[PDB]
Amino acid sequence: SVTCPGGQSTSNSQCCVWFDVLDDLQTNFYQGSKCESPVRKILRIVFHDAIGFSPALTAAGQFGGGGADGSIIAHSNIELAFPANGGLTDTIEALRAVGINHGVSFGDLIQFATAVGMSNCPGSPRLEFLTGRSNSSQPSPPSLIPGPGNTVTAILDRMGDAGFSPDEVVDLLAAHSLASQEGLNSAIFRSPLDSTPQVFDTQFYIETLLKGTTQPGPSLGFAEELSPFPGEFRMRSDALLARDSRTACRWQSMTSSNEVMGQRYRAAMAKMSVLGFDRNALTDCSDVIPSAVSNNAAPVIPGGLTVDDIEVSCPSEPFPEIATASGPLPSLAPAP
Ligand code: HEM
Ligand SMILES: *[C@@H]1O[C@H](CO)[C@@H](O[C@@H]2O[C@H](CO)[C@@H](O)[C@H](O)[C@H]2NC(C)=O)[C@H](O)[C@H]1NC(C)=O
Ligand SMILES: *[C@H]1O[C@H](CO)[C@@H](O)[C@H](O)[C@@H]1O
Ligand SMILES: [Ca+2]
Ligand SMILES: [Ca+2]
Repeated sequence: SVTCPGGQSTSNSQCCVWFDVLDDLQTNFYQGSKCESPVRKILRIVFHDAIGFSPALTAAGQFGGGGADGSIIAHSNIELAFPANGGLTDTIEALRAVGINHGVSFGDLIQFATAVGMSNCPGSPRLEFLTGRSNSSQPSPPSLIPGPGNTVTAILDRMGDAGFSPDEVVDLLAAHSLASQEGLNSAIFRSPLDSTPQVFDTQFYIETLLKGTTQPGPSLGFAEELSPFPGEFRMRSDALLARDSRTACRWQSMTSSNEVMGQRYRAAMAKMSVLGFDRNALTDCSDVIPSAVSNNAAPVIPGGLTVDDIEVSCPSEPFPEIATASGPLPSLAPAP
């Protein structure tokens, strides 16, 4: 409809500024449209920006947080002191500069960079992108980000307050398909959470269900559990959620279909993206977000393990027929 200066066809002139933000992020922040540490850090940031939203605090006479409001950037001095916000300041500063240079709100930028980053990762769905969130924010209250040592009850209660059902918690955790740790165990920096940290696929759900046999580092870090093979890190929250009766059937249903996983994640991310906002007051610029390269690989149980190594935790559904591989066990390289 609208033609931006660049030749760029879009739905609304409010989308035109985002083509320049796209180019900048793809060249610079993403270092040539790659799916590496910048994407992974941005996914932590989108979650930790949005989840600072608590109707229970509002109901108890207190500021509950503004949700997807960019507060993690605007008020980084306060929020990057939270336990869950370590290892993010360098990324936050990069985003701060992009936001100021292009004159876009910090809340919108985080959501945009999320959709753009996802688009660089094979197999990703096309995330929605809406523009118009006010740049104004107050600091998030403390203690709103679920931690990897939290019980399943605590995680579901916190996520629940923010607005997510147990299914949607599982759906949002598909981001751990593009993931490593740096801050839990300093001896195995960027140890992946799944065997394909640069492919948005079901491997995370499969591999967290394997029997824990392996200590990847010389000692355990915070909230670390045994993993199924060298190089892979397993955090306690993921281990527990995979196995808990409240989340295990959804977890298991993610294992065989990249396509259903992507749909569910897209829907949950759309919901998360507007905590603290009315989506109907925003402008849809989803057309700025390109599709990702498709992922042609099939789900697999790695390394000669079989379904007998899966701790099947959904008591009503058989484990899906998933291909196995040759041994021996893999050793995961650090995520790039
Ligand atoms: C039950 C809730 C969740 C908990 C307890 C949790 C916990 C963690 C922790 C402890 C790390 C490791 C950070 C480090 O040491 O470097 C991690 C990494 C990561 N998380 Fe989560 N997370 C959760 C949900 C999510 C959600 C909803 C998203 C985003 C949609 C997300 C995206 C990621 C990504 C992409 C990484 C990898 C970062 C990297 O490779 O640098 N997480 N998460
Ligand atoms: C969004 O609000 C933040 C906070 O007021 C603004 O960030 C400041 O921007 C000025 C001017 O560019 C910089 O000198 C400060 O370093 C920034 N402070 C912080 C904490 O980042 C930002 O400019 C506002 N963005 C828009 C589009 O208005
Ligand atoms: C096996 O090999 C990988 C590197 O190829 C390591 O990342 C892992 O910790 C294990 O030594
Ligand atoms: Ca926030
Ligand atoms: Ca993966």
